[PDB]
Amino acid sequence: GSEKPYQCDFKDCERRFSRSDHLKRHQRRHTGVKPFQCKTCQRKFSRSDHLKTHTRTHTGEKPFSCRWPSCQKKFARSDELVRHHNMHQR
DNA sequence: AGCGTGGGCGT
DNA sequence: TACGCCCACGC
Ligand SMILES: [Ca+2]
Ligand SMILES: [Zn+2]
Ligand SMILES: [Zn+2]
Ligand SMILES: [Zn+2]
Repeated sequence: GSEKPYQCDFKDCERRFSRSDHLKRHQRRHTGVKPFQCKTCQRKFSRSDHLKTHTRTHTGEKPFSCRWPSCQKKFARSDELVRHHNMHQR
């Protein structure tokens, strides 16, 4: 039970948000607006944070390293590493 | 497996 | 406002 006065008025959408920007971000799912552009491949994206991880597909940057002993696996995204770590154990 | 992308939060 | 982090789901 929170204060989320920013309601999405799109048809049949009953989502609400705590700050105006989070609502505007969500609304791009309805409109398909993609304000951000990768300058390497020209692809456009709805979100700068998703643009940022996309660009690691060009640079090869892999900031997330497996902690398992003798494993040298690295990943671009933290969720990729979570999935890998779940694999060592089961 | 690698990564688009939606929603939850943050400084 | 800018600019994310993490998680989850779905190809
Ligand atoms: Ca509504
Ligand atoms: Zn909506
Ligand atoms: Zn690109
Ligand atoms: Zn590993």
